[PDB]
Amino acid sequence: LDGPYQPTNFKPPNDYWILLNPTNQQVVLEGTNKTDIWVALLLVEPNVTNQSRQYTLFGETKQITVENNTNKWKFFEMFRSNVSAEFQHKRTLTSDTKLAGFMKFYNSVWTFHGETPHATTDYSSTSNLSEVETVIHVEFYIIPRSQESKCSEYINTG
Repeated sequence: LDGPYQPTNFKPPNDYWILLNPTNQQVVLEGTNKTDIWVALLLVEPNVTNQSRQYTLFGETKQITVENNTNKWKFFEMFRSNVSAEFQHKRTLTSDTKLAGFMKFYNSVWTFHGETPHATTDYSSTSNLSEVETVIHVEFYIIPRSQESKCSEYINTG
């Protein structure tokens, strides 16, 4: 397993999973190509009553309503496709492992969503994948797409 790597700001290589390993960071990852994709993964701890929380995404202060009725951690995948748009809550990963994933592949950004141990991948399309850069606020590992079955096993079982 390649890593752990320290939090960083870099352009992740195509066709590799970034496996994200937070402790208590509220913003786990911010990725954008500054044109048609913004992705932020927010971490919401177990047993959080419906409330507004403040997050700094891409240098902008945002108020985002969160809730987590479960004993699992939730990664909220916040998305927009235009610099002037509000973020939408696109997907959730509900996790007992506290691991999330991010990959640039096939003109798309890929993430895991759903509830462990049945979390699966889905994508957001981009016209400029090569310019997607990520601020990663957590320890992480790198896994080639060839070994996605191992990435899925980590996401779902730790």
